[PDB]
Amino acid sequence: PMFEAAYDFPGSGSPSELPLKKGDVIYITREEPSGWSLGKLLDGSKEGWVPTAYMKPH
Repeated sequence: PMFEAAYDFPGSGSPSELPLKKGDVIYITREEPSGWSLGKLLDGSKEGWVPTAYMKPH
């Protein structure tokens, strides 16, 4: 399903993370027991880890 970022997430921890601005709608495919979710931009141009807690239903 699709989810929208509720908070900015610069994603500076690693290159495997997906930077988001508040307002960005993305696909989420998996939510992990680490507290991280795997997201993908709607145009398929990038994917990466985002904090599950930042993402609200869209």
